[PDB]
Amino acid sequence: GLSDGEWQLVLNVWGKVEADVAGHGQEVLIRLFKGHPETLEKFDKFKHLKSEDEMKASEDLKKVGNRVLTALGGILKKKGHHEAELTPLAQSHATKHKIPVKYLEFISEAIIQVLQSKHPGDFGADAQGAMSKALELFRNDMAAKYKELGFQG
Ligand code: HEM
Repeated sequence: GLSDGEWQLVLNVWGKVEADVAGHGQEVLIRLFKGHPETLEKFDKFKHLKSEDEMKASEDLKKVGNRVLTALGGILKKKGHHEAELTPLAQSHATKHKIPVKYLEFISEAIIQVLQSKHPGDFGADAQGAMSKALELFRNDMAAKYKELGFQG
């Protein structure tokens, strides 16, 4: 759905994230929890945290942040051929976590906001476009495996 040029702009900015996956991960989560507080409710381990300072101090949030961006970089580096990587993820998010597709949308946004903020020189207009389409592709594939797992997304 993305051209090669677009994969290139995606892998270029991912190279900046690769240096600090956990600190990036922790920042995406705080942005999501602040923007859409309803999403904090899905994480048992730290749904009690009320503020940013508490959030920044949680070792658990960081670790989870880490897991989440690690898995995502892995998908992105496949350039669209990520069936094997997405299967396990659709399976736990549709059964265990029960993450609605609107929630994958909010985190997408959150992702784009952090990149914009940290790496504007590696995230111009075209890159922003490419990243949005790559995340859309990911949500569309997630949604297709959720249907099959009988999870109304
Ligand atoms: C970019 C999209 C996401 C990716 C790539 C991702 C990836 C992961 C991975 C790899 C794990 C660990 C193993 C597993 O449980 O599958 C995980 C855990 C989890 N994810 Fe997702 N995730 C994403 C989005 C979300 C969103 C938006 C939510 C809720 C709003 C969510 C809720 C959870 C929860 C509740 C867990 C269990 C965490 C715990 O151990 O306490 N995820 N995620």
